[PDB]
Amino acid sequence: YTRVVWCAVGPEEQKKCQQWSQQSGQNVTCATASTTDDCIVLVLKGEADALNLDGGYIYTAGKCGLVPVLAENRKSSKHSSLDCVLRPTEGYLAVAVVKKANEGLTWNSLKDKKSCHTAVDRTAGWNIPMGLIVNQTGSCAFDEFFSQSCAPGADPKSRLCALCAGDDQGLDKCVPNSKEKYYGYTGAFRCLAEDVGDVAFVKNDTVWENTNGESTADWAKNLKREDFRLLCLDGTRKPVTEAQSCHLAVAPNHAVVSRSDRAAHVEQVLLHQQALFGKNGKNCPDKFCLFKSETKNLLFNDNTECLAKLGGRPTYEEYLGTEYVTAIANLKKCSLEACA
Ligand SMILES: *[C@@H]1O[C@H](CO)[C@@H](O[C@@H]2O[C@H](CO)[C@@H](O[C@@H]3O[C@H](CO)[C@@H](O[C@H]4O[C@H](CO)[C@@H](O[C@H]5O[C@H](CO)[C@@H](O[C@H]6O[C@H](CO)[C@@H](O)[C@H](O)[C@@H]6O)[C@H](O)[C@@H]5O)[C@H](O)[C@@H]4O)[C@H](O)[C@@H]3O)[C@H](O)[C@H]2NC(C)=O)[C@H](O)[C@H]1NC(C)=O
Ligand SMILES: *[C@@H]1O[C@H](CO)[C@@H](O[C@@H]2O[C@H](CO)[C@@H](O[C@@H]3O[C@H](CO)[C@@H](O)[C@H](O)[C@@H]3O)[C@H](O)[C@H]2NC(C)=O)[C@H](O)[C@H]1NC(C)=O
Ligand SMILES: CC(=O)N[C@@H]1[C@@H](O)[C@@H](O)[C@@H](CO)O[C@@H]1O
Ligand SMILES: *[C@@H]1O[C@H](CO)[C@@H](O)[C@H](O)[C@H]1NC(C)=O
Ligand SMILES: [Fe+3]
Ligand SMILES: [Zn+2]
Ligand SMILES: [Zn+2]
Repeated sequence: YTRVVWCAVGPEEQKKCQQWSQQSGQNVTCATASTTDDCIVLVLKGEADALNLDGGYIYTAGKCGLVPVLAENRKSSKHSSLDCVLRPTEGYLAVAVVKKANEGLTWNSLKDKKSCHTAVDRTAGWNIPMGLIVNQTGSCAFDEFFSQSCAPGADPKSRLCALCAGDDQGLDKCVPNSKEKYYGYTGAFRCLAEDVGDVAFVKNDTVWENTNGESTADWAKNLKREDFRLLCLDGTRKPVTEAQSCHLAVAPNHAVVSRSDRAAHVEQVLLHQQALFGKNGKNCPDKFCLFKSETKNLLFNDNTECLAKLGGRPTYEEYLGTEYVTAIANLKKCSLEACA
């Protein structure tokens, strides 16, 4: 009853969810699907209760009647006076990142180059950059803009999946879950780091989290921030320290969604779960930490300080905001469970 079924996307999230389930005494239980879209369907059917989603997917889920419950809140400079759960959510910066050594590559010469994207339909990895490119181009032919890409979730035989690598064994190429090597913020930044693509569309935090010894992962151990540049919309290149003046847009934080008839119960349980496994929780370091997964951002982003209450009980449109909703609608003109 007072029990919540979480939806995990792919086998690595399933394994983390199982740990959470065991440690929560079954107050939380786990359903698994191969894609975020299938998880959303499980939630609509009432077979799962909730999962945490990028804004691009909140748009999808929202049209189907799901609602934002709590949002990821990361640590912050300003607003210091308030407690994390009650503090405003600032948003993250979507950026386009390249290697400094790839000189003369700018926003204006991106045509025909190779790209790395978090997943189709996600905010920084897809909706923002492709929305911008469609506008500037006057063509819905976004699948012919880059020569090759890894954009998990697109046709595996198309050039949008040509750079994706699949898992250990080459299986699951381009699936939009963490089995795909280049999936997600981390995967797309790795796609750039290994020089598979020329540009990665990720968020500001990703670059900092995987450079200068922050990550210890073999592929990122030796990465230095100075070897990277951000592409600015004015045709200029800047160091990654200048993200506030060189981003594509500001994105709404990832958030937990659920069926509206279950929102109150999901909120209640999660607030308690984070008191136990959260950043300064009774058991976090010692037994289980909800917001850690070795840089893999499983279930939640690793840089999450807490899940925060929303305030103004926003609808999904209010939560995403007018600027972003219009961007998506316009991009969606280019290309149930089709709820609206
Ligand atoms: C773009 O995104 C970046 C990445 O998030 C934003 O940078 C963060 O901004 C916030 C607020 O502006 C900074 O606030 C700090 O929060 C820190 C915790 O992350 C606190 O700093 C302590 O702990 C850090 C993490 O453990 C640690 O990292 C930083 O410092 C050293 C050297 O400078 C390096 O890493 C060390 O820590 C790791 C932990 O695993 C460890 O493995 C290493 O051996 C080091 O010990 C790293 O390079 C980084 O610079 C600090 O050492 C420090 O001990 C601090 O209390 C403060 O509240 C936050 O630190 C920034 N994050 C990082 C990682 O740099 C940036 O603001 C965004 N830009 C825009 C425009 O939005
Ligand atoms: C790609 O271009 C399209 C087409 O212009 C962009 O959509 C347009 O964006 C602006 C800014 O959000 C919208 O104007 C705003 O709308 C409200 C009411 O219309 C107004 O009060 C605001 O102050 C502002 O003027 C505009 O409506 C919208 N146009 C259409 C036809 O929907 C889109 O945002 C661009 N994509 C990206 C990623 O930049
Ligand atoms: C004041 C207020 O409600 N601000 C909200 C903020 O909390 C966050 O939900 C954001 C989502 O992108 O939308 C608004 O800015
Ligand atoms: C399980 O849920 C009940 C009801 O809130 C609570 O008393 C208990 O603390 C929960 N246990 C854990 C470990 O989450
Ligand atoms: Fe995102
Ligand atoms: Zn801006
Ligand atoms: Zn409202």
